[PDB]
Amino acid sequence: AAATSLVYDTCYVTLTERATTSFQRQSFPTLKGMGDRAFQVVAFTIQGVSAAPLMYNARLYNPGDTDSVHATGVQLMGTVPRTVRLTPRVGQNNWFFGNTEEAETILAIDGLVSTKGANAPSNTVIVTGCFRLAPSELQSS
Amino acid sequence: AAATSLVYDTCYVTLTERATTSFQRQSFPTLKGMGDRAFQVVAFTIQGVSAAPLMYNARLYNPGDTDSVHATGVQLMGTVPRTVRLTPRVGQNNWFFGNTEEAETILAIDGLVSTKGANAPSNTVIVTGCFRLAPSELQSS
Amino acid sequence: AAATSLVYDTCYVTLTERATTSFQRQSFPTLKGMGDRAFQVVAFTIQGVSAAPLMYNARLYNPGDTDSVHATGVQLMGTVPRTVRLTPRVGQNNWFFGNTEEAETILAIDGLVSTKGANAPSNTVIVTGCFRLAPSELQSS
Amino acid sequence: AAATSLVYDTCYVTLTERATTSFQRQSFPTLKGMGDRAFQVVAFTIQGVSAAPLMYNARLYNPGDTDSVHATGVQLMGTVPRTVRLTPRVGQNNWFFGNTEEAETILAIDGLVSTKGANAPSNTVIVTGCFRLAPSELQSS
Amino acid sequence: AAATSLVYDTCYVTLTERATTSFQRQSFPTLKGMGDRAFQVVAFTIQGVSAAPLMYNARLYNPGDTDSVHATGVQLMGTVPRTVRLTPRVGQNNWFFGNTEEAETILAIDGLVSTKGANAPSNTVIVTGCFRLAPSELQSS
Amino acid sequence: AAATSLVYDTCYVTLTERATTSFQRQSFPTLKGMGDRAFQVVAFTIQGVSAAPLMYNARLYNPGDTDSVHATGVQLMGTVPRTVRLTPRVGQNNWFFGNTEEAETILAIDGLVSTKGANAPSNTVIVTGCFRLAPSELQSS
Amino acid sequence: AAATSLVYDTCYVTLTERATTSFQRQSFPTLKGMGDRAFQVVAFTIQGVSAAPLMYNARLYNPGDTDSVHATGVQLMGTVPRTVRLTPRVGQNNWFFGNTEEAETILAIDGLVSTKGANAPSNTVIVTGCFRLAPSELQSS
Amino acid sequence: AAATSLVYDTCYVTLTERATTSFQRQSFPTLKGMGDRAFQVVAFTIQGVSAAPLMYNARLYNPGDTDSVHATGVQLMGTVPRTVRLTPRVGQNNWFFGNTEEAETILAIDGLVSTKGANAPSNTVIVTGCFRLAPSELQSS
Repeated sequence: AAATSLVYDTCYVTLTERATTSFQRQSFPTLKGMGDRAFQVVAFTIQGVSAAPLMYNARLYNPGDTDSVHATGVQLMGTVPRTVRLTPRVGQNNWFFGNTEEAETILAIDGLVSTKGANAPSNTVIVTGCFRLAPSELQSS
Repeated sequence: AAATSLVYDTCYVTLTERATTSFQRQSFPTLKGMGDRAFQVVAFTIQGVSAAPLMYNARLYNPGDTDSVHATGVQLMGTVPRTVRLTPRVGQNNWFFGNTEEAETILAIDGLVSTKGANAPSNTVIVTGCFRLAPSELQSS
Repeated sequence: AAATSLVYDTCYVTLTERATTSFQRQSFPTLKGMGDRAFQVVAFTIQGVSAAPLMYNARLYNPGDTDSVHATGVQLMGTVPRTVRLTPRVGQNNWFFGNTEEAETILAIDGLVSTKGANAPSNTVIVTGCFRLAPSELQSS
Repeated sequence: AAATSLVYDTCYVTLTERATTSFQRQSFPTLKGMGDRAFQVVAFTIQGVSAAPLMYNARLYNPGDTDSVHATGVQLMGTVPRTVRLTPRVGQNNWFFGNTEEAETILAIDGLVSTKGANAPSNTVIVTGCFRLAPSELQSS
Repeated sequence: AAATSLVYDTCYVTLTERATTSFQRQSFPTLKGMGDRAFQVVAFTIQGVSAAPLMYNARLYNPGDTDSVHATGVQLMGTVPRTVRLTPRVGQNNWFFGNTEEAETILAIDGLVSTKGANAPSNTVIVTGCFRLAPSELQSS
Repeated sequence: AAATSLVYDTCYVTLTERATTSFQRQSFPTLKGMGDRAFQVVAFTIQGVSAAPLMYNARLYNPGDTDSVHATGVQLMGTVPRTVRLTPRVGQNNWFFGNTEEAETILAIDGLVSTKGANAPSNTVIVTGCFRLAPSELQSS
Repeated sequence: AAATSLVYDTCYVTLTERATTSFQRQSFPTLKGMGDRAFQVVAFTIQGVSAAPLMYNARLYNPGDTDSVHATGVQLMGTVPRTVRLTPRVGQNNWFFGNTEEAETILAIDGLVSTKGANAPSNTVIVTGCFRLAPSELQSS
Repeated sequence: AAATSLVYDTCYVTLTERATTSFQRQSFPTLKGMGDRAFQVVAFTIQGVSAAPLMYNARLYNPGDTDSVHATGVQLMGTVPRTVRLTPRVGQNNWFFGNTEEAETILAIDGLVSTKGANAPSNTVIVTGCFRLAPSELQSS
């Protein structure tokens, strides 16, 4: 098969009170490492855990798009860890090119708390990304 | 059968903020006791529990290896206890000899917290090891 | 059938930092009440709950034995209650006689915390015992 | 399973004219090594060989028993090696504790020759023991 | 089979008003005869007959036990003979050694009459014992 | 069943050049012990072993018989042990009474060597006897 | 699954008259890029083409091995392209670590011509490597 | 098939009282002959015979290992010849290279006698080795 190399990477972070957190090409070790490659993503590992009531939403972004077209949906947490997977279907699948941009926004998560202007309980969310990579350009003498 | 003696031992510990914790030959009562024997391990009992959001990864090490080749994978906790088993397959199975070294690193667990430079909530993880032992050299007059 | 009377009793307690807790003949209302009877135990109801990470082990003791021969095994807790049953099989079944001893140690639980010299979170464990009793000696005129 | 560690050890010796030979806790490397542990035995490997007519009997001893209750039975030898296995059934199974006694007699073999006061031909008998061990007491902080 | 010799013996006696009657090693011809042997019992033949209303209870005793753990149960009689068999199951089966004690109490029967301080009608009870014997130690030159 | 007690005993000895060896009531521990009992035998365990070429024949004797009527048959030995069983059928079964005779000849073995007037190589033969015993006369007040 | 990222890379080269050509960690774009990672290889794509009669042999090397233990076997070419795959089986599978060595020899190909000291016809061979990679160490705060 | 040449060789020797006997690359004609080749072994032919009681144990050694990880197990002999085969399974299979070392220890046998400091009866043991050989490096012009 003319099948290419496939990849899996994980990342972990803390949410915040009034902000969205961006996972860029550079947030994923393997992808960020090369700095000049074409990649695409198919599915996601998302595990969450909150010390106290807290919500999150992982908006996925398509290449060259002003705004996101897909929603993980608002989630809660609690002690027990909660896992949600987000997989795009044909058409929400366009290719990303982070070779020309030092900074690009793939996927990100806005946080959220019900009580107005109140700080988010200590919590940790870990998201793992499954990427498909186009062949490393073999150097052509 | 020329089958040898098999063994099971348990151990419990607390994680830390910026550190990896090593379980050496001496961390397991039965194994550590003899001080001069050849052993091998097949499977593991790993139970975890955190008072608040906390992560762990149990890297397994092969004999005479500079770096580990296998990953339990990043985990979360929460109140409820979480159990993960790590079993090596052929080739990740080499034999250990702690007879010549007072200190040897079998398996260990790095801890981890999402929030930069923040201390790990009180938590306890207990790992149980299933070891296979070569016959006690019968003294030969 | 020459079947005798069978009994069921429950008891609840708190663990401690550096200590084992003994459940004696007198810890069980029905058994302790008579003060002069022969009893035997077959199975156990053990429910646990910890406010924060904490471990326990219920060692079972056989009659006229210096040391215990069976292990419930190290356990964790968390909010959700955890239940473990310990049932002895032939040979771990010998009869107890608390008639001649004011104090006798049937079963007990050592507590345990991972962090060196740290106090146990508030927690409550309840153990229920299923006992078999020999006939009340009918008074013989 | 709450299954414990199981063990296998071998030992070899020469018989004598008017004497019984005792295999104590210390006769078995693994068992003798710890010096403070509870063990039990289930089955035995017994191979024999005599340069000339000679008999043996392996009496098995139960814990805290003045005299043995089971008999391998008188055996002969000859060149060809002869193997007999002795396995106790429920009730002949009590647990041994060699932790408090430096010297304890588990199993032993009296030798025997038909001709009055005549020395035993050169011969070697090897007995292998299959032991079940209770968990190494995990140190409890 | 390494099967040993098995034995059957019978004995007969009269009950009494305020007393228990003990059947010791010496109460059974075959067993009492040797005076230095290890025996065990499996089942019993117990036939009774009373000239007038009278009760009996055959308590069975285990080796090295302060008190009995099993009860034939209170019985009546009448003219017709009544037979009851008492067979111990695993655990109520321990071995007896009457070699070191001139007097040892195996099984016994307390008598009993309903009417306070009244004498027992003339009556005869016969109990037969089925014993298992360990091999006669073959003299070892 | 009105079934009586059955018994099993073993004995070992050395053969000789020009002689027959007699196993009398007193040669069997259990039987010899009582000194006043009626017994009968059904089958035999006969194991042999010779350091060098040697023959044996176990003639069985019936009660009150001048001469034996049955023949084990001439046997050889060699290193490997050889076992032969001799079981009498109806009519070769008469009962023995050693109560009135201090010395009585049950079964015996003549030895034998091919070379005229030459001594028998060192060798040991062990014969085990299976006896049926009539009830111990219960003492009759 | 705890399945890791897998990779595929291709490379092309010219053979020589009296020499072996080494493909090191740095010969494969993806692998060479990171410069500090653990990888393993399972199967190979090897296509060859010679302008005139020429032979090649791809010896595979195991980690920390003085000499190669496996042989693609001598091959010929001709115009038509010839493809051979080399896949190691358990035991020829050890892991490679090129993190500590700038230069390491994975696999290589010696060339070969039948005619003594004659130059190799112009020819091109392309080998593609299928590698398995251990997770990128997630940075642990 | 790219199948290589396989080999079979035999060797015979005498044991000793207090010593282990080493079979090195040079102990096997075919293997020793080349002096510069890579070989591996799969199974063994081991026949033994002792004039009098004697024991042996064939410990197998893996490449670049301080100590052996597998045990043939203690054996007896006697006149009749006894044969035991030792075959390593994946992981106990590493390759040997005796090309760089004049002397290397593959497999060896310690002898053994039950009676303290007593000499071993005359005896002969013959071991046959089944080896797998990597291709003879075809000279490459």
